[PDB]
Amino acid sequence: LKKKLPSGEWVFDRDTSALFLDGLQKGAVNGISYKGKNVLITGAGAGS
Repeated sequence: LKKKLPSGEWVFDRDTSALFLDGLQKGAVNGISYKGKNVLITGAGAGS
C-alpha cells in the first residue's frame, strides 16, 4: 500500500501494507467472504 506524504506524493507505507499482506494470507488459507455485498462491475468480459 501507499501513504500520501505532506510533499503530495505516494510512497510505500510499511504499517498498512503489513495489514494488507496479512489479509492476503488469511484469505489464502481461509477464504474471503463477500456475503451481503452488492457489486457493480463493468468491463468484465470473457478472458479478462
